[PDB]
Amino acid sequence: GPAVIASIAYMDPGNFATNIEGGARYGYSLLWVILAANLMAMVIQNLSANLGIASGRNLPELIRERWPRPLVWFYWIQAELVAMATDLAEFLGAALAIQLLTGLPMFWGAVVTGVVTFWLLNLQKRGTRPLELAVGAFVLMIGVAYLVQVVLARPDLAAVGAGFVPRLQGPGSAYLAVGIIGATVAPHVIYLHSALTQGRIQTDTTEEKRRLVRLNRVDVIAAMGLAGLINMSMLAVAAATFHGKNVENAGDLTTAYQTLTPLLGPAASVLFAVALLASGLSSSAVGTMAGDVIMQGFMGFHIPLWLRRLITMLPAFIVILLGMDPSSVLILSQVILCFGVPFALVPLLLFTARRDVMGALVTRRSFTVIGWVIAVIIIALNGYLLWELLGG
Ligand SMILES: CCCCCCCC/C=C/CCCCCCCC(=O)OC[C@H](O)CO
Ligand SMILES: CCCCCCCC/C=C/CCCCCCCC(=O)OC[C@H](O)CO
Ligand SMILES: CCCCCCCC/C=C\CCCCCCCC(=O)OC[C@H](O)CO
Ligand SMILES: CCCCCCCC/C=C\CCCCCCCC(=O)OC[C@H](O)CO
Ligand SMILES: CCCCCCCC/C=C\CCCCCCCC(=O)OC[C@H](O)CO
Ligand SMILES: CCCCCCCC/C=C\CCCCCCCC(=O)OC[C@H](O)CO
Ligand SMILES: CCCCCCCC/C=C\CCCCCCCC(=O)OC[C@H](O)CO
Ligand SMILES: CCCCCCCC/C=C\CCCCCCCC(=O)OC[C@H](O)CO
Ligand SMILES: CCCCCCCC/C=C\CCCCCCCC(=O)OC[C@H](O)CO
Ligand SMILES: [Cl-]
Ligand SMILES: [Cl-]
Ligand SMILES: [Mn+2]
Ligand SMILES: [Mn+2]
Repeated sequence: GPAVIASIAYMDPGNFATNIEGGARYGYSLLWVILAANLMAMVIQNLSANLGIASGRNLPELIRERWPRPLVWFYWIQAELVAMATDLAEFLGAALAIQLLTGLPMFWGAVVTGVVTFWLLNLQKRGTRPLELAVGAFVLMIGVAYLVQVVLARPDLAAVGAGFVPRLQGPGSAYLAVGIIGATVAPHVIYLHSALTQGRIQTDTTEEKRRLVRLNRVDVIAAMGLAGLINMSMLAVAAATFHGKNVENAGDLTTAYQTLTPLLGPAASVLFAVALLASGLSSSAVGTMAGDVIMQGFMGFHIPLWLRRLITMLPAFIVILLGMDPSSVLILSQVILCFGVPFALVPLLLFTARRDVMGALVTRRSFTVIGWVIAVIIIALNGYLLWELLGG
């Protein structure tokens, strides 16, 4: 199912870190963030998909051919920082799941992750098909587990209802709300989702274009709606499990399995870690593939795929060697990703409103306004958080 495959692709280790920590530390009060970020991602990914259908090119390619060279260089560098921050959460989340399963130190967990990710890149498309379905089964069923657990946990519905009213409770809640937006509105997909759509036309004609826009819109919203229900459920179960109970290391990903213990029993620790590992390995390989496509779109050339894989591993090993907490840096990476969202939105909103780019598929003037409002909101939230990190 198209809703199933995309919800699994969007459930990266960054979502696990932000949902568990969000519910455990702030209860249900951040449910409106997940709902809002999911609705924003619906509009943004629809524009990114409609850009590839109408133009036949991805967003990095259109920037390379239309904007002045120094601006293309700056946009390539910031998209490369998005690449490292995206891979940092996924590569480390897999290494963390290795520790949750085997007990190896985080350094060796990254070594095992590095060997698997290096080997996973050499595989062809026909060899990874059973693996893409395998990782999907693990992540999907864990998502359904939280959907069932959010009912069985009997959440305080008075607190659940109030959590959908936007309330930012200081700087700490703004830090985690920004991380949830970055974990939902993935800037790496903003550049990439155009490349998945480019060429999806069977044969060039306006009729086929409006057909694929119709199909993509239904599939994206259905998947996002499912991913949003799972994310809200995982945060709500984390709130019912830890919030207010003063549990040692609550919100951390090493104790997140306790959210599914009343449903899974002794299997909650293995099933959660296996899902965290599968979510980390698949998203780290896809992101590495996407980063290479993004560089070719911006610069017309790329570095060897093994070299890109080696460079993205360096921040993960350094964080491990520094003794930093894995769950905390996963959240930090999503916060940095949220600062890359407005940079990706500006060319997206500008290109999807041009006839020489979209042809007959120019975005409705209303949705262009909504897209700019989303950009101003995320800029304000990123500015609101970055303000209190300097004092205010
Ligand atoms: C591929 C799927 C199967 C997974 C197998 C990975 C394949 C590559 C393993 C390389 C060595 C990593 C194995 C662990 C490192 C060996 C040394 C070790 O175990 O060290 C433990 C000690 O506690 C530390 O001080
Ligand atoms: C917090 C902010 C609230 C967010 C509000 C949520 C609105 C729900 C929108 C869902 C998908 C929107 C799809 C928009 C598709 C626009 C396509 C268009 O305008 O036509 C162009 C042509 O069809 C091809 O490019
Ligand atoms: C935090 C976001 C990412 C941080 C990014 C920081 C670096 C910005 C990139 C290049 C410097 C400005 C462009 C100059 C280098 C591009 C070479 C070029 O094509 O143009 C040269 C000159 O600027 C023609 O006027
Ligand atoms: C299109 C049909 C209407 C959409 C159906 C939902 C009804 C609420 C309206 C918009 C949702 C977003 C706004 C809801 C949040 C209240 C307004 C707000 O943002 O302020 C926050 C809070 O009230 C400060 O204390
Ligand atoms: C491509 C990005 C565009 C570049 C443009 C701006 C870049 C700034 C990025 C991140 C600043 C935020 C750093 C967050 C560091 C906060 C450390 C922390 O742990 O915060 C704790 C929180 O206050 C309670 O838990
Ligand atoms: C068909 C295959 C289906 C079965 C496959 C999954 C079954 C998992 C079985 C044993 C869990 C091994 C872990 C030992 C018990 C863990 C329960 C627990 O309390 O967790 C402690 C935690 O590891 C401390 O941090
Ligand atoms: C991160 C700072 C710079 C890191 C860079 C130094 C690390 C090199 C060490 C081991 C990798 C060696 C991999 C060898 C792969 C062989 C592929 C080859 O033949 O190289 C030609 C070209 O790279 C493609 O065709
Ligand atoms: C704190 C609140 C934010 C503070 C920071 C302010 C940033 C505001 C960003 C966008 C405003 C609306 C911009 C709408 C631009 C529309 C441009 C357009 O439609 O086409 C013109 C294009 O430049 C032809 O090449
Ligand atoms: C890198 C991606 C993000 C770019 C980062 C841009 C940072 C600065 C932009 C906007 C400032 C944020 C404005 C926050 C809104 C609060 C300011 C305000 O209006 O104060 C309220 C009232 O005036 C007092 O009583
Ligand atoms: Cl242009
Ligand atoms: Cl409460
Ligand atoms: Mn994500
Ligand atoms: Mn930890």
